[PDB]
Amino acid sequence: KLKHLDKLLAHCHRRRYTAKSTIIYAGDRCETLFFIIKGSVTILIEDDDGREMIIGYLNSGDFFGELGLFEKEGSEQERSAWVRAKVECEVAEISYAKFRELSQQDSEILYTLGSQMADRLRKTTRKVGDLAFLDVTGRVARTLLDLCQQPDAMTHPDGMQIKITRQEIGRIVGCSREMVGRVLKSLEEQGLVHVKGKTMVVFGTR
Amino acid sequence: HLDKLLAHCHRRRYTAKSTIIYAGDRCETLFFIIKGSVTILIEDDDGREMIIGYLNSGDFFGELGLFEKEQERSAWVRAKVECEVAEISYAKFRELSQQDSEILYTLGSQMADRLRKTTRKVGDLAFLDVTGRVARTLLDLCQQPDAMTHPDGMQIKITRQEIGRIVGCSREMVGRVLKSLEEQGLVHVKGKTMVVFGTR
Ligand SMILES: Nc1ncnc2c1ncn2[C@@H]1O[C@@H]2COP(=O)(O)O[C@H]2[C@H]1O
Ligand SMILES: Nc1ncnc2c1ncn2[C@@H]1O[C@@H]2COP(=O)(O)O[C@H]2[C@H]1O
Ligand SMILES: [Au+]
Repeated sequence: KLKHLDKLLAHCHRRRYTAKSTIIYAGDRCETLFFIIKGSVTILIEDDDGREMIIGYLNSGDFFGELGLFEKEGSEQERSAWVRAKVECEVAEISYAKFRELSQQDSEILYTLGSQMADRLRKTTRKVGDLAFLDVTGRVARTLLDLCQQPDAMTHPDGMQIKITRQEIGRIVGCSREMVGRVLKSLEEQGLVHVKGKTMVVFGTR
Repeated sequence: HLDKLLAHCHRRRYTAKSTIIYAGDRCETLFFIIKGSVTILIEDDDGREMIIGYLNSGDFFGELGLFEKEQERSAWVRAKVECEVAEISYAKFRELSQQDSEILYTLGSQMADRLRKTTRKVGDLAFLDVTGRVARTLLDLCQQPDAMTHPDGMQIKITRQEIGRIVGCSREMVGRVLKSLEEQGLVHVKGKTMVVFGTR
Protein backbone atom coordinates (compact mmCIF):
# COMPACT_ATOMS: atom_id res chain seq x y z
CA LYS A 1 0.00 0.00 0.00
CA LEU A 2 1.99 2.99 1.41
CA LYS A 3 3.06 1.75 4.85
CA HIS A 4 6.72 2.27 3.98
CA LEU A 5 6.38 6.05 4.17
CA ASP A 6 5.32 6.02 7.84
CA LYS A 7 9.00 6.17 8.76
CA LEU A 8 9.08 9.31 6.65
CA LEU A 9 5.87 10.97 8.01
CA ALA A 10 7.08 10.52 11.54
CA HIS A 11 9.92 12.98 10.75
CA CYS A 12 7.63 15.81 9.36
CA HIS A 13 6.57 19.21 10.64
CA ARG A 14 2.95 19.83 9.73
CA ARG A 15 1.79 23.20 8.41
CA ARG A 16 -1.63 24.48 7.35
CA TYR A 17 -2.36 26.64 4.30
CA THR A 18 -5.64 28.44 3.73
CA ALA A 19 -7.11 28.53 0.22
CA LYS A 20 -5.12 30.48 -2.38
CA SER A 21 -2.04 30.77 -0.12
CA THR A 22 1.22 30.29 -2.01
CA ILE A 23 3.28 27.42 -0.62
CA ILE A 24 6.11 27.45 -3.17
CA TYR A 25 7.23 30.44 -5.23
CA ALA A 26 8.81 29.62 -8.58
CA GLY A 27 12.50 30.43 -8.67
CA ASP A 28 13.30 29.80 -5.01
CA ARG A 29 15.96 27.52 -3.58
CA CYS A 30 14.87 23.90 -3.01
CA GLU A 31 15.52 22.50 0.50
CA THR A 32 12.11 21.13 1.56
CA LEU A 33 9.89 18.34 0.25
CA PHE A 34 6.16 18.52 0.96
CA PHE A 35 3.54 15.82 1.36
CA ILE A 36 -0.17 16.57 1.15
CA ILE A 37 -2.02 15.08 4.13
CA LYS A 38 -5.32 16.83 3.40
CA GLY A 39 -6.40 19.31 0.74
CA SER A 40 -5.24 20.03 -2.78
CA VAL A 41 -2.77 22.30 -4.55
CA THR A 42 -2.54 24.00 -7.95
CA ILE A 43 0.64 23.94 -10.03
CA LEU A 44 1.14 27.20 -11.92
CA ILE A 45 3.91 28.35 -14.27
CA GLU A 46 4.16 31.60 -16.21
CA ASP A 47 4.00 31.77 -20.00
CA ASP A 48 6.16 33.49 -22.61
CA ASP A 49 4.47 36.84 -21.86
CA GLY A 50 4.50 36.35 -18.09
CA ARG A 51 0.85 35.27 -17.84
CA GLU A 52 -0.14 32.64 -15.35
CA MET A 53 -0.96 29.15 -16.64
CA ILE A 54 -2.33 26.24 -14.63
CA ILE A 55 -0.46 22.98 -15.29
CA GLY A 56 -2.40 20.73 -12.94
CA TYR A 57 -3.43 19.79 -9.44
CA LEU A 58 -2.05 17.54 -6.72
CA ASN A 59 -4.05 15.88 -3.95
CA SER A 60 -3.86 13.70 -0.87
CA GLY A 61 -0.94 11.31 -0.97
CA ASP A 62 1.08 13.45 -3.42
CA PHE A 63 4.61 14.76 -2.87
CA PHE A 64 5.55 18.20 -4.19
CA GLY A 65 8.70 20.30 -4.13
CA GLU A 66 10.60 17.15 -5.07
CA LEU A 67 12.08 18.16 -8.43
CA GLY A 68 14.68 20.30 -6.65
CA LEU A 69 15.97 17.19 -4.86
CA PHE A 70 17.50 16.07 -8.16
CA GLU A 71 20.36 18.26 -9.36
CA LYS A 72 21.43 18.54 -13.00
CA GLU A 73 25.23 18.55 -12.94
CA GLY A 74 25.07 18.25 -9.16
CA SER A 75 24.26 21.81 -8.15
CA GLU A 76 21.48 23.96 -6.72
CA GLN A 77 18.15 23.89 -8.52
CA GLU A 78 15.36 26.45 -8.24
CA ARG A 79 11.65 25.81 -7.83
CA SER A 80 10.25 24.95 -11.25
CA ALA A 81 6.76 26.30 -10.58
CA TRP A 82 4.36 27.85 -8.08
CA VAL A 83 2.42 25.53 -5.74
CA ARG A 84 -0.70 27.25 -4.40
CA ALA A 85 -3.24 25.79 -1.98
CA LYS A 86 -6.49 25.29 -3.93
CA VAL A 87 -8.54 24.42 -0.84
CA GLU A 88 -7.31 24.40 2.76
CA CYS A 89 -4.31 22.07 2.99
CA GLU A 90 -2.55 20.25 5.81
CA VAL A 91 0.92 19.43 4.43
CA ALA A 92 3.89 17.61 5.93
CA GLU A 93 7.24 19.35 5.42
CA ILE A 94 10.47 17.32 5.44
CA SER A 95 14.02 18.46 4.75
CA TYR A 96 15.86 17.16 1.71
CA ALA A 97 18.51 15.89 4.15
CA LYS A 98 16.16 13.70 6.16
CA PHE A 99 14.62 12.44 2.95
CA ARG A 100 17.99 11.45 1.55
CA GLU A 101 18.65 9.48 4.73
CA LEU A 102 15.24 7.81 4.70
CA SER A 103 15.44 7.06 0.94
CA GLN A 104 18.85 5.66 1.82
CA GLN A 105 17.45 3.14 4.32
CA ASP A 106 14.31 2.27 2.22
CA SER A 107 14.27 2.51 -1.52
CA GLU A 108 10.47 2.18 -1.83
CA ILE A 109 10.23 5.91 -0.99
CA LEU A 110 12.10 6.76 -4.18
CA TYR A 111 9.86 4.26 -6.01
CA THR A 112 6.74 6.10 -4.79
CA LEU A 113 8.22 9.48 -5.71
CA GLY A 114 9.17 8.06 -9.11
CA SER A 115 5.65 6.80 -9.73
CA GLN A 116 4.20 10.20 -9.00
CA MET A 117 6.83 11.94 -11.16
CA ALA A 118 6.20 9.50 -14.04
CA ASP A 119 2.47 10.17 -13.91
CA ARG A 120 3.15 13.91 -13.93
CA LEU A 121 5.35 13.49 -17.01
CA ARG A 122 2.63 11.49 -18.78
CA LYS A 123 -0.01 14.11 -17.95
CA THR A 124 2.17 17.08 -18.97
CA THR A 125 3.19 15.43 -22.25
CA ARG A 126 -0.46 14.88 -23.03
CA LYS A 127 -1.04 18.54 -22.15
CA VAL A 128 1.55 19.39 -24.80
CA GLY A 129 -0.38 17.37 -27.32
CA ASP A 130 -3.69 18.95 -26.28
CA LEU A 131 -2.34 22.46 -26.75
CA ALA A 132 -0.76 21.67 -30.12
CA PHE A 133 -3.58 19.57 -31.63
CA LEU A 134 -6.77 21.01 -30.11
CA ASP A 135 -8.34 24.40 -30.57
CA VAL A 136 -9.81 26.27 -27.61
CA THR A 137 -13.20 24.55 -27.81
CA GLY A 138 -11.64 21.09 -27.89
CA ARG A 139 -9.31 22.05 -25.04
CA VAL A 140 -12.17 23.26 -22.83
CA ALA A 141 -14.08 20.06 -23.53
CA ARG A 142 -11.06 17.84 -22.85
CA THR A 143 -10.42 19.76 -19.64
CA LEU A 144 -13.96 19.14 -18.37
CA LEU A 145 -13.77 15.45 -19.21
CA ASP A 146 -10.30 15.20 -17.70
CA LEU A 147 -11.28 16.84 -14.41
CA CYS A 148 -14.17 14.42 -14.23
CA GLN A 149 -11.72 11.51 -13.82
CA GLN A 150 -9.36 13.25 -11.33
CA PRO A 151 -9.86 13.28 -7.54
CA ASP A 152 -12.21 15.82 -6.03
CA ALA A 153 -14.62 15.05 -8.95
CA MET A 154 -18.34 14.27 -7.69
CA THR A 155 -20.81 11.64 -8.76
CA HIS A 156 -23.94 13.35 -10.03
CA PRO A 157 -27.18 11.59 -11.11
CA ASP A 158 -26.55 13.00 -14.62
CA GLY A 159 -22.78 12.60 -14.58
CA MET A 160 -19.98 14.26 -12.66
CA GLN A 161 -19.65 17.51 -10.71
CA ILE A 162 -16.35 19.34 -10.51
CA LYS A 163 -15.57 22.51 -8.62
CA ILE A 164 -14.11 25.04 -11.04
CA THR A 165 -14.35 28.60 -12.40
CA ARG A 166 -14.19 29.73 -16.04
CA GLN A 167 -11.26 31.95 -15.06
CA GLU A 168 -9.49 28.75 -14.00
CA ILE A 169 -10.43 26.94 -17.18
CA GLY A 170 -9.08 29.89 -19.17
CA ARG A 171 -5.79 29.64 -17.31
CA ILE A 172 -5.70 25.88 -17.96
CA VAL A 173 -6.40 26.04 -21.70
CA GLY A 174 -4.57 29.24 -22.61
CA CYS A 175 -7.27 31.72 -23.55
CA SER A 176 -9.07 34.70 -22.11
CA ARG A 177 -11.98 34.23 -19.69
CA GLU A 178 -14.45 35.86 -22.04
CA MET A 179 -13.87 33.32 -24.80
CA VAL A 180 -13.87 30.42 -22.36
CA GLY A 181 -17.19 31.92 -21.30
CA ARG A 182 -18.44 31.70 -24.87
CA VAL A 183 -17.21 28.12 -25.29
CA LEU A 184 -18.83 27.07 -22.02
CA LYS A 185 -22.19 28.59 -22.98
CA SER A 186 -21.95 26.83 -26.41
CA LEU A 187 -21.03 23.52 -24.81
CA GLU A 188 -23.93 24.00 -22.41
CA GLU A 189 -26.45 24.48 -25.26
CA GLN A 190 -24.93 21.32 -26.91
CA GLY A 191 -25.68 19.35 -23.73
CA LEU A 192 -22.22 18.73 -22.43
CA VAL A 193 -22.09 21.04 -19.42
CA HIS A 194 -23.96 23.01 -16.75
CA VAL A 195 -22.29 25.96 -15.03
CA LYS A 196 -23.23 26.51 -11.41
CA GLY A 197 -21.14 29.45 -10.26
CA LYS A 198 -18.46 27.76 -8.24
CA THR A 199 -19.35 24.35 -9.71
CA MET A 200 -19.83 22.78 -13.16
CA VAL A 201 -21.64 19.52 -13.93
CA VAL A 202 -20.36 17.54 -16.92
CA PHE A 203 -22.95 15.20 -18.42
CA GLY A 204 -22.43 11.75 -19.88
CA THR A 205 -19.26 11.08 -17.88
CA ARG A 206 -20.28 8.34 -15.43
CA HIS B 1 27.19 3.00 -9.97
CA LEU B 2 28.23 2.11 -13.42
CA ASP B 3 29.03 -1.17 -15.27
CA LYS B 4 26.92 -3.19 -12.79
CA LEU B 5 23.61 -2.22 -14.48
CA LEU B 6 24.69 -2.79 -18.04
CA ALA B 7 26.22 -6.07 -16.94
CA HIS B 8 22.69 -7.52 -16.57
CA CYS B 9 21.38 -5.99 -19.84
CA HIS B 10 21.17 -7.29 -23.39
CA ARG B 11 22.95 -5.10 -25.94
CA ARG B 12 20.94 -4.14 -29.05
CA ARG B 13 21.30 -1.71 -31.93
CA TYR B 14 18.68 0.31 -33.80
CA THR B 15 19.53 1.96 -37.10
CA ALA B 16 18.39 5.52 -37.76
CA LYS B 17 14.63 6.19 -37.98
CA SER B 18 13.74 2.73 -36.60
CA THR B 19 10.92 2.72 -34.06
CA ILE B 20 12.10 1.21 -30.76
CA ILE B 21 8.98 1.83 -28.67
CA TYR B 22 5.45 1.97 -30.07
CA ALA B 23 3.04 4.11 -28.09
CA GLY B 24 0.24 2.00 -26.66
CA ASP B 25 2.29 -1.16 -26.20
CA ARG B 26 2.61 -2.94 -22.88
CA CYS B 27 5.58 -1.74 -20.80
CA GLU B 28 7.84 -4.63 -19.84
CA THR B 29 11.34 -3.46 -20.92
CA LEU B 30 13.63 -0.71 -19.63
CA PHE B 31 16.19 0.79 -22.03
CA PHE B 32 19.48 2.65 -21.66
CA ILE B 33 21.16 4.59 -24.46
CA ILE B 34 24.78 3.45 -24.61
CA LYS B 35 25.47 5.38 -27.79
CA GLY B 36 23.29 7.50 -30.05
CA SER B 37 20.16 9.56 -29.68
CA VAL B 38 16.40 9.13 -29.93
CA THR B 39 13.32 11.28 -30.55
CA ILE B 40 10.23 11.21 -28.31
CA LEU B 41 7.04 11.73 -30.32
CA ILE B 42 3.30 11.72 -29.63
CA GLU B 43 0.36 11.65 -32.06
CA ASP B 44 -3.19 12.88 -32.24
CA ASP B 45 -6.04 10.61 -33.37
CA ASP B 46 -5.72 11.74 -37.00
CA GLY B 47 -2.10 10.50 -37.08
CA ARG B 48 -0.34 13.87 -36.90
CA GLU B 49 2.97 13.50 -35.08
CA MET B 50 4.57 15.98 -32.73
CA ILE B 51 8.09 15.82 -31.36
CA ILE B 52 8.07 16.00 -27.58
CA GLY B 53 11.82 15.92 -27.11
CA TYR B 54 15.14 14.14 -27.50
CA LEU B 55 17.23 11.75 -25.43
CA ASN B 56 20.93 10.99 -25.73
CA SER B 57 23.74 8.84 -24.35
CA GLY B 58 23.46 7.94 -20.68
CA ASP B 59 19.69 8.40 -20.65
CA PHE B 60 17.17 5.76 -19.72
CA PHE B 61 13.93 5.59 -21.69
CA GLY B 62 10.84 3.41 -21.47
CA GLU B 63 10.76 3.92 -17.70
CA LEU B 64 7.32 5.41 -17.05
CA GLY B 65 5.58 2.03 -17.04
CA LEU B 66 8.02 0.71 -14.45
CA PHE B 67 6.27 2.07 -11.34
CA GLU B 68 2.92 0.32 -11.75
CA LYS B 69 1.19 -2.57 -10.09
CA GLU B 70 -0.41 -2.40 -15.68
CA GLN B 71 0.66 0.45 -17.90
CA GLU B 72 1.14 1.15 -21.62
CA ARG B 73 3.87 3.04 -23.47
CA SER B 74 3.26 6.80 -23.31
CA ALA B 75 5.00 7.82 -26.55
CA TRP B 76 6.92 6.65 -29.59
CA VAL B 77 10.71 6.42 -29.22
CA ARG B 78 12.43 6.60 -32.61
CA ALA B 79 16.16 6.25 -33.21
CA LYS B 80 17.40 9.68 -34.34
CA VAL B 81 20.79 8.23 -35.35
CA GLU B 82 22.19 4.72 -34.93
CA CYS B 83 21.98 3.65 -31.28
CA GLU B 84 23.42 0.98 -29.05
CA VAL B 85 20.85 0.46 -26.30
CA ALA B 86 20.95 -1.75 -23.21
CA GLU B 87 17.61 -3.51 -22.67
CA ILE B 88 16.56 -5.01 -19.33
CA SER B 89 13.20 -6.48 -18.34
CA TYR B 90 11.18 -4.49 -15.79
CA ALA B 91 11.21 -7.66 -13.69
CA LYS B 92 15.00 -8.08 -13.49
CA PHE B 93 15.46 -4.36 -12.93
CA ARG B 94 12.93 -4.39 -10.11
CA GLU B 95 14.78 -7.34 -8.58
CA LEU B 96 18.19 -5.68 -8.78
CA SER B 97 16.91 -2.17 -8.03
CA GLN B 98 15.36 -3.11 -4.64
CA GLN B 99 17.95 -1.65 -2.19
CA ASP B 100 20.12 0.00 -4.83
CA SER B 101 18.89 3.57 -4.44
CA GLU B 102 21.75 5.25 -6.33
CA ILE B 103 20.16 4.12 -9.59
CA LEU B 104 16.56 4.98 -8.63
CA TYR B 105 17.77 8.49 -7.80
CA THR B 106 19.36 8.54 -11.27
CA LEU B 107 16.11 7.61 -12.99
CA GLY B 108 14.32 10.25 -10.88
CA SER B 109 16.89 12.89 -11.86
CA GLN B 110 16.33 12.16 -15.51
CA MET B 111 12.56 12.16 -15.08
CA ALA B 112 12.69 15.43 -13.12
CA ASP B 113 14.70 17.03 -15.93
CA ARG B 114 12.18 15.77 -18.46
CA LEU B 115 9.32 17.20 -16.39
CA ARG B 116 10.95 20.64 -16.23
CA LYS B 117 11.58 20.66 -19.98
CA THR B 118 8.05 19.52 -20.92
CA THR B 119 6.41 22.00 -18.57
CA ARG B 120 8.43 24.74 -20.23
CA LYS B 121 7.21 23.40 -23.58
CA VAL B 122 3.64 23.70 -22.30
CA GLY B 123 4.16 27.32 -21.37
CA ASP B 124 5.72 28.01 -24.76
CA LEU B 125 2.82 26.42 -26.65
CA ALA B 126 0.04 28.31 -24.86
CA PHE B 127 -1.51 31.38 -26.51
CA LEU B 128 0.32 30.88 -29.83
CA ASP B 129 -1.58 29.77 -32.91
CA VAL B 130 -0.01 27.56 -35.57
CA THR B 131 1.25 30.54 -37.58
CA GLY B 132 3.10 31.87 -34.55
CA ARG B 133 4.50 28.42 -33.85
CA VAL B 134 5.77 27.91 -37.42
CA ALA B 135 7.27 31.39 -37.35
CA ARG B 136 9.22 30.83 -34.15
CA THR B 137 10.23 27.36 -35.37
CA LEU B 138 11.78 28.95 -38.45
CA LEU B 139 13.62 31.59 -36.41
CA ASP B 140 14.88 28.81 -34.12
CA LEU B 141 16.09 26.73 -37.05
CA CYS B 142 17.93 29.84 -38.31
CA GLN B 143 20.30 29.61 -35.30
CA GLN B 144 21.16 25.92 -35.71
CA PRO B 145 24.58 24.68 -36.91
CA ASP B 146 23.22 23.25 -40.20
CA ALA B 147 21.74 26.62 -41.19
CA MET B 148 23.51 28.78 -43.78
CA THR B 149 23.96 32.55 -43.90
CA HIS B 150 22.05 34.31 -46.71
CA PRO B 151 22.78 37.89 -47.93
CA ASP B 152 19.16 38.69 -47.10
CA GLY B 153 19.19 36.74 -43.81
CA MET B 154 19.32 33.01 -43.04
CA GLN B 155 18.74 30.02 -45.34
CA ILE B 156 17.56 26.66 -44.00
CA LYS B 157 16.82 23.28 -45.60
CA ILE B 158 13.73 21.61 -44.10
CA THR B 159 10.53 19.99 -45.31
CA ARG B 160 6.99 20.88 -44.33
CA GLN B 161 6.60 17.45 -42.74
CA GLU B 162 9.57 18.22 -40.49
CA ILE B 163 8.14 21.61 -39.56
CA GLY B 164 4.77 19.94 -39.01
CA ARG B 165 6.40 17.50 -36.60
CA ILE B 166 8.03 20.37 -34.70
CA VAL B 167 4.83 22.41 -34.35
CA GLY B 168 2.32 19.55 -34.34
CA CYS B 169 0.30 20.05 -37.50
CA SER B 170 -0.09 18.66 -40.99
CA ARG B 171 2.29 19.30 -43.86
CA GLU B 172 -0.58 20.96 -45.70
CA MET B 173 -1.16 23.30 -42.79
CA VAL B 174 2.53 24.18 -42.83
CA GLY B 175 2.19 24.97 -46.51
CA ARG B 176 -0.70 27.35 -45.90
CA VAL B 177 1.17 29.03 -43.05
CA LEU B 178 4.29 29.40 -45.20
CA LYS B 179 2.35 31.06 -48.01
CA SER B 180 1.00 33.57 -45.50
CA LEU B 181 4.47 34.06 -43.98
CA GLU B 182 5.79 34.99 -47.41
CA GLU B 183 2.89 37.42 -47.76
CA GLN B 184 4.15 38.97 -44.50
CA GLY B 185 7.68 39.21 -45.89
CA LEU B 186 9.24 36.93 -43.27
CA VAL B 187 10.17 33.98 -45.48
CA HIS B 188 10.65 33.00 -49.13
CA VAL B 189 10.22 29.35 -50.09
CA LYS B 190 12.33 27.82 -52.85
CA GLY B 191 11.16 24.19 -52.84
CA LYS B 192 13.46 22.45 -50.36
CA THR B 193 15.22 25.65 -49.23
CA MET B 194 13.73 28.59 -47.35
CA VAL B 195 15.11 32.08 -46.66
CA VAL B 196 14.12 33.85 -43.42
CA PHE B 197 14.59 37.62 -43.68
CA GLY B 198 15.84 40.13 -41.14
CA THR B 199 16.96 37.45 -38.68
CA ARG B 200 19.36 39.76 -36.84
N1 LIG C 1 4.25 19.52 -14.86
C1 LIG C 1 4.08 19.39 -13.53
N2 LIG C 1 3.12 18.60 -13.02
C2 LIG C 1 2.93 18.46 -11.71
N3 LIG C 1 3.69 19.09 -10.80
C3 LIG C 1 4.70 19.91 -11.17
C4 LIG C 1 4.97 20.12 -12.59
N4 LIG C 1 6.00 20.97 -12.68
C5 LIG C 1 6.38 21.27 -11.42
N5 LIG C 1 5.60 20.64 -10.53
C6 LIG C 1 5.67 20.72 -9.06
O1 LIG C 1 5.95 22.07 -8.71
C7 LIG C 1 7.08 22.08 -7.82
C8 LIG C 1 7.87 23.36 -7.82
O2 LIG C 1 9.06 23.16 -7.07
P1 LIG C 1 9.95 21.84 -7.25
O3 LIG C 1 10.66 22.04 -8.56
O4 LIG C 1 10.80 21.63 -6.02
O5 LIG C 1 8.93 20.58 -7.37
C9 LIG C 1 7.87 20.87 -8.27
C10 LIG C 1 6.77 19.84 -8.45
O6 LIG C 1 6.29 19.33 -7.21
N1 LIG D 1 7.99 14.31 -22.06
C1 LIG D 1 8.92 13.36 -22.25
N2 LIG D 1 10.23 13.66 -22.31
C2 LIG D 1 11.16 12.71 -22.52
N3 LIG D 1 10.85 11.42 -22.67
C3 LIG D 1 9.57 10.99 -22.65
C4 LIG D 1 8.50 11.96 -22.43
N4 LIG D 1 7.34 11.27 -22.44
C5 LIG D 1 7.64 9.96 -22.64
N5 LIG D 1 8.98 9.80 -22.77
C6 LIG D 1 9.70 8.54 -23.00
O1 LIG D 1 8.95 7.77 -23.93
C7 LIG D 1 8.72 6.46 -23.37
C8 LIG D 1 7.50 5.78 -23.90
O2 LIG D 1 7.26 4.62 -23.10
P1 LIG D 1 7.37 4.67 -21.50
O3 LIG D 1 6.13 5.40 -21.05
O4 LIG D 1 7.59 3.28 -20.96
O5 LIG D 1 8.68 5.56 -21.11
C9 LIG D 1 8.68 6.75 -21.88
C10 LIG D 1 9.86 7.70 -21.72
O6 LIG D 1 11.11 7.03 -21.78
AU1 LIG E 1 -6.97 32.42 -27.42
